[PDB]
Amino acid sequence: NYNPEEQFRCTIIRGKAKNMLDNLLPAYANIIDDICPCDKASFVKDFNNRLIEILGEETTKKTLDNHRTEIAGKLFGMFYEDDEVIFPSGRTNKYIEDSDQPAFFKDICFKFQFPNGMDKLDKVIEKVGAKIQIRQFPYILQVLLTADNNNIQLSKDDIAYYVLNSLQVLQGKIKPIEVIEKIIEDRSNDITKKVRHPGKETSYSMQHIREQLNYLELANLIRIDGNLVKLNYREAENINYIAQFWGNKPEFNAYKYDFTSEDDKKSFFKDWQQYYSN
DNA sequence: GTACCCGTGGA
DNA sequence: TCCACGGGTAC
Repeated sequence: NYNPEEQFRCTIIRGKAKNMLDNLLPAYANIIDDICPCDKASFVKDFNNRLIEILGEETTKKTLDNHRTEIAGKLFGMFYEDDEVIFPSGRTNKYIEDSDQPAFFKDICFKFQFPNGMDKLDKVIEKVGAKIQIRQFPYILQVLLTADNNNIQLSKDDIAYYVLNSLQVLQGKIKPIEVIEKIIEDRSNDITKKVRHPGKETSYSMQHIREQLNYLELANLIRIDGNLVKLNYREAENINYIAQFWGNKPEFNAYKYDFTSEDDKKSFFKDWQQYYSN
């Protein structure tokens, strides 16, 4: 009954800090911790002017704004806003104190879900319209554990097509054992699947899938060896704990908000930030 | 008519 | 075949 042919492009925010993460992530945190608490007006100027010193003088304001709202704001959840006052988030405060970067992204993986409050309301509607609800990273880990238990190795393409771009999987309809069995079957029929969209480049189809795996790698839970995806068994204790929630519905219920309203539409993005950043 | 979305291109 | 600037787009 599990049919991977039903595909759905479910994206996360495009990354901007993978290359120089060891500088940018401390930069993000230290900038936020220093200038906050403060109103939104002061935050915009103070953040960008301090950040421009790291990214460069030739950096456009739009790029600086994008770093602030997409990465430090939404994807990493390093701050939040309450009554026009921007505070450093709980994840930032912990990172400031222990400097634990794997635990920073381990927390990101444990709480990341579909749908979420990172997307525009436009894309959120399509997420909720397709009855999408999943904790993908617990699911990814459980799939990897099941793969090893069946003596097979998964690639990035296997993860892409059969999990992170599979509609039924993203709806929480499919058990990981069903996915693995389907993969073993396709291989016996000499079938290799890939995520590709006609008239689009690899970035459109794969960048958000690769980068999702990147953060799982930064959490030190897996390793990307060429084209293969392997668990870090030195962190097996954390792998098994997180993997438990593969069949658990998202802890943040995005199916209780009316997006025809503006009361819920405003609280939706506020409540997500509270859940994700704290 | 901002703010994530994503085309584009260096690497 | 990553990865991120900054224009593209719909709140």
